[PDB]
Amino acid sequence: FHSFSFYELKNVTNNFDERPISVGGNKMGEGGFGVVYKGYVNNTTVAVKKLAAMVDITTEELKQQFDQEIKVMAKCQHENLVELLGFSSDLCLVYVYMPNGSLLDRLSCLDGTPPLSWHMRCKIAQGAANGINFLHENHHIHRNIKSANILLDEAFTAKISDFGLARASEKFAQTVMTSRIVGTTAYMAPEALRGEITPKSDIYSFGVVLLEIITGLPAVDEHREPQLLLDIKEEIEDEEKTIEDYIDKKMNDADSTSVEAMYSVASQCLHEKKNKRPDIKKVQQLLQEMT
Ligand SMILES: CC[C@@H]1[C@H](F)C(=O)N[C@@H]1COc1nccc2cc(C(N)=O)c(OC)cc12
Repeated sequence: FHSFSFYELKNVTNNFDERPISVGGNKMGEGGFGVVYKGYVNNTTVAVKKLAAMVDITTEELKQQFDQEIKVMAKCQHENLVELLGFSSDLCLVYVYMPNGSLLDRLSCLDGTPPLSWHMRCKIAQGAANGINFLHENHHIHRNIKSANILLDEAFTAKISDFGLARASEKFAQTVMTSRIVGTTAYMAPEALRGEITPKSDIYSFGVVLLEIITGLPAVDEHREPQLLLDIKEEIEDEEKTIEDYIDKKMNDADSTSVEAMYSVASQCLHEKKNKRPDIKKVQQLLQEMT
């Protein structure tokens, strides 16, 4: 990886211009642990993520995720993984530019982009599953699978991002002692919330992403019934509603059999008991057969 000086990263991002792209600024996105800026360097467009405490998190904790991202990215290069180009040590990571942003942005139709077709959503789901299969074959657990961590290039190819929490070893990691767990709780499996590290947790989180794809709704919304998206599984199983009641209205090309087929996959991924979920290879097979 290339070691960029901090000052030249400041230059190429128009002095880290935090105005949106619309008004001629460089801000592309924001999360709990940083802001992502569009940059121009070496006759190319790049993305620069500058780490910062936007939510409650310490400097030492951010430095750990910075070092972990670089260690994992050095071992993991794949069609369905975002490519790290370099770094600078504030702490900056530099990536290949993804012009179609995150899956979350595109499902919300941010900045008046047109809705994703059913067929495009199926191909993105397949791409993301192939990304997770690479990681699991190479004995990695992502630990932060969500629509904001699925990026889209010129061809709408799915690229998994954010490897700051990724681990190379399985753990039970539960005692009567107080502990600190990091993650996005709206996407997290029961055993993941309690602190267990297993690839079976990545399957559950993928299940939540499949529901976002079907419904076009965010994983959590305070001003909604239900607030958690994964709760609709019970609503449908109790025959109180159907999947048809939750399908994204903005889709016109979603045949019932194909949508029913994807919900069944999502339902299996969202089993409370981790041993009762399909493995990633079974998820790949099922997605391929219905598309
Ligand atoms: C701090 C924000 C977090 C974190 F960055 C992440 O992995 N997911 C979140 C959203 O991030 C992004 N949102 C919109 C657009 C984004 C374009 C790029 C890009 N390479 O062009 C990007 O690269 C990494 C991240 C982008």
